[PDB]
Amino acid sequence: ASSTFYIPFVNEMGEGSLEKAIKDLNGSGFKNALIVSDAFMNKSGVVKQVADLLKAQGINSAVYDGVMPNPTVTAVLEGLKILKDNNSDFVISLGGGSPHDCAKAIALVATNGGEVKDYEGIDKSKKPALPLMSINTTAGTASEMTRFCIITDEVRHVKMAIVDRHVTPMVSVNDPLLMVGMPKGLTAATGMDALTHAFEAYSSTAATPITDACALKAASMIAKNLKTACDNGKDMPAREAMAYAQFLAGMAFNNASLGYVHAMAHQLGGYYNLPHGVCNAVLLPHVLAYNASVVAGRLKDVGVAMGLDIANLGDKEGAEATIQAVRDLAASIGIPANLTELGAKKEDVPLLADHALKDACALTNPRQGDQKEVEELFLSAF
Amino acid sequence: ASSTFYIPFVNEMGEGSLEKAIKDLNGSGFKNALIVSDAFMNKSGVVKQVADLLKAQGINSAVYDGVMPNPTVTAVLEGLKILKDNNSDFVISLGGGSPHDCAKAIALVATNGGEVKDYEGIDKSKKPALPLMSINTTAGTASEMTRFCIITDEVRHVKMAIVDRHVTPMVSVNDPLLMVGMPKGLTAATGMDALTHAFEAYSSTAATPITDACALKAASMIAKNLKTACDNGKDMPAREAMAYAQFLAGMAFNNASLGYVHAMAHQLGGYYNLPHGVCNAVLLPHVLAYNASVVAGRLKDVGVAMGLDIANLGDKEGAEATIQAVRDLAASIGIPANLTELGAKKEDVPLLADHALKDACALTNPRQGDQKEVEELFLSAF
Ligand SMILES: [Fe+2]
Ligand SMILES: [Fe+2]
Repeated sequence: ASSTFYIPFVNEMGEGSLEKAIKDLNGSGFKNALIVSDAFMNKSGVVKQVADLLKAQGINSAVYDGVMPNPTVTAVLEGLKILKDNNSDFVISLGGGSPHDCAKAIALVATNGGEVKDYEGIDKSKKPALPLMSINTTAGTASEMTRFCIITDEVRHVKMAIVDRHVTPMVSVNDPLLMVGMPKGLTAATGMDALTHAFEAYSSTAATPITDACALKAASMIAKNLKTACDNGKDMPAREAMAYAQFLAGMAFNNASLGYVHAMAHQLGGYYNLPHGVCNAVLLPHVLAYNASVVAGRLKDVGVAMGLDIANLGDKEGAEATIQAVRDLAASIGIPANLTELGAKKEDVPLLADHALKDACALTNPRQGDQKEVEELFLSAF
Repeated sequence: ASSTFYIPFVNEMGEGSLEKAIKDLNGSGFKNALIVSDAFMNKSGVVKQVADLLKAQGINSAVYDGVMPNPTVTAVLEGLKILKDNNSDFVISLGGGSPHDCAKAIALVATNGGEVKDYEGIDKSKKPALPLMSINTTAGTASEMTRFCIITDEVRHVKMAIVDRHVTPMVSVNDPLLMVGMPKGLTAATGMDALTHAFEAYSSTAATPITDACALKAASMIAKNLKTACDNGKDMPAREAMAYAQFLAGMAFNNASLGYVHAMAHQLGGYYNLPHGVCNAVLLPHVLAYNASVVAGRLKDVGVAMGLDIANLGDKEGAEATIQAVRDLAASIGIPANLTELGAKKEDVPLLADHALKDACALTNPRQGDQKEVEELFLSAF
């Protein structure tokens, strides 16, 4: 089957990539940047940092730090208000996945005029988004390079997936210098989110030789660095490795798509308002076991990439040994042991599974189940 | 580690990607396309095929089939005039490397300045190029996705290099259906060129975890499919694999750069007027032996990727086995035995070695040598 590989045409990486990306704006014509970010990014001073570097280049900026996890239409609308009142001609997301998603929606609407909901689906926008630069500060999401934009309707209580090549940032930035500050908990969660992207992309029915290569490289680098990055966030080599790893994982899932881990995790997070990262982290092992009955061999490929001594094992054993390795890694970095700790409730599963099967990510899972299998899958995670 | 990954926003691949790509143009606003290609692409009907698919989407087109192997400035001027008389609002390159570079220049000068020279260098253009779609028909160049643009101006007899993020095509197309027609010699030469890209990019001092991942995957796929595509150009799986492989090789060298193989090959190709791919092919094994003194370990990684049973060998021994594997491959697909057969004269070595060291690709070769060492390298290649 034919395929399509989406990605920003310019992707800056490594220590110093931030200064470089900002200096390249010289002669771009941009004068007013709308910086979309987290309250935590503005408090630590990262927002000022970017604002100042922009200044030195003669570029002004307005800040909207009202972005919280699970970006909503309200947040998008607020950012659009600031953009309007400042006539921002450029958008810069700063932070983790939430900021990137919110920025993409703001940028798309700014040029397409209408409502977020109108663009839910595949390539619904008629025109390119307002130019957008995405500066990533967590090592697991890759939203700074995907053509995905997921915004939550707070009123209806619904998550809308915008799959549009127009939301692909014009420039992505992955400077590990901005990731050093990630506390151990965040490092572990976003790291597992990235590992999840690798696993799901490699297991996807839309996998291609390119996504395969990226996903495996991501898994390998994660197995080699995540634990290190968690034990000591000052280890620059580890931070940089995780930055390339999460990007490679995005190169894979942005194009092969995901599976049941995210189909489900999107529900737990968007219902209990839990962190995207940790939800996938706790669900991963259980979904892999569920899929092992269909992609045992490929799961073994990932384990080998991860350095596991399973090359001489049959696929079943190799797969089970891989899953066990994921469980061990998760424990070693303190991921919560189950959905019970996450604060999930068995009474909500019937609805969680119901929405899970309707999530855009479910279509590519290797093993397709019914409203009753997904419910039982969920229950097995508590 | 302070790197930049360049690549088109959209890359269509696989059987039928050409039609999918043109179809996505419906409602794009483009009305007049400029199709840049060779004389043999226009005669064989491939141009018409594209022009008709464009008509179905309400897009008219004009054609410029004057592109000669090794793009020239006169060519860029010729295509530029055609664009003027038809008031073209976007460009489409059709063919191998030559058509792509010509189109890139045409599209860049069409919205920026008037002379090609004005853009020689890095990021010289101040404005984006006129929208460009590059449809690749050979399996080894990757010009449809690089930010490189090389144009030879007969006057000074100099090949100007335009390294600009703006010459990166807006959309790349790799449909193996348009590659089935590649005769044996061409698939072998372009195939070996892609292998060289993987080897040089993996050996490059500018390599990153991303380019490494793409390079190894490219070498792996080529090792498993090149011979088959040469023995049976009708085998779609083989052609499909080579399309993906040559793209991956591009994802790698466009970002990590190359080495002494191309530095040297570019001299033979110019100071003898020989095909790019074949010069690289014959040279490759020799340069690898030379670089082995510094990157033995990495050469072994490529050999393992290529499916060689050398995992239990030392790096020095693995590299030699990999180098021998390259020699065996080249021979099995009809690549000349040495420079003597290419029509090169030993008395030209001093001159060839001097310009090789002056080549831009020389800077990233893992082993740096002087005039003497290079002259010797060349001679040992006879
Ligand atoms: Fe995720
Ligand atoms: Fe080449």
